[PDB]
Amino acid sequence: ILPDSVDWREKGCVTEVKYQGSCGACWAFSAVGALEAQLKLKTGKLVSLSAQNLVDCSTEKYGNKGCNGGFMTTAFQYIIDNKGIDSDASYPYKAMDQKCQYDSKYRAATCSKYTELPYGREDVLKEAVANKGPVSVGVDARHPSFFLYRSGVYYEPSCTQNVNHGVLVVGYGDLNGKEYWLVKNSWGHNFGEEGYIRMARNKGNHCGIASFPSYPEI
Ligand SMILES: *C(#N)C1([N]C(=O)[C]([C][Si]([C])([C])[C])[N]C(=O)N2[C][C]O[C][C]2)[C][C]S(=O)(=O)[C][C]1
Repeated sequence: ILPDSVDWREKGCVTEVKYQGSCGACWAFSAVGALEAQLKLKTGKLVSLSAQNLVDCSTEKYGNKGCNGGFMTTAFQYIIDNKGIDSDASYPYKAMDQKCQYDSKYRAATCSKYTELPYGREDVLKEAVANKGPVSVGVDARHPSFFLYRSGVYYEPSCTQNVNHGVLVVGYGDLNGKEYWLVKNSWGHNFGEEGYIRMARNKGNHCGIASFPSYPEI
């Protein structure tokens, strides 16, 4: 039995909304966001993790291209292999590709593994968000409506399952009969509902939100 609605922000596991700027680091922010929640659950401290650390270090060997794109899963594996990721405070985001400057003396979190959910199963995604924590996902944000989104439950007739933008599901619920996923974006606090966007849930894997979900564990 799963709760009808969930919002991890109420549980203190979600940091402030970040602004990626002109650097395509959505994948990095999605990844640190998921781990930030696990760090809170494990240690009791809420700490923004270094997305820059990922942009700069989880590079070619992980199939990532810094400001030109990357994967949340391989980002998680990097943290695992690297035996750590620095805090955002010690390794600030500059919205540009830099030489890897990771240092274990600034480590703020570790990762032991990650789990990729089965393709397109929103019911499995719901279970993971309710019982595990925020889940990193990819969505189709290629449409004008996404950029122009301001409030309510987002539904785009032209959306596809071909995802291109990494975000973080921090909860779910329903708005007057319209079910949705509560999504934390990395386009600053001025985008959508102060950094967040509620996307159609249980509407045939709308915009591929349940296409490639994954979450890390400490
Ligand atoms: C973000 N910001 C952009 N996207 C990505 O990083 C996506 C994330 Si997913 C589809 C959920 C794995 N990844 C890529 O675009 N990759 C291409 C390069 O190799 C790694 C994966 C940044 C790139 S973008 O401007 O094309 C869209 C937004």
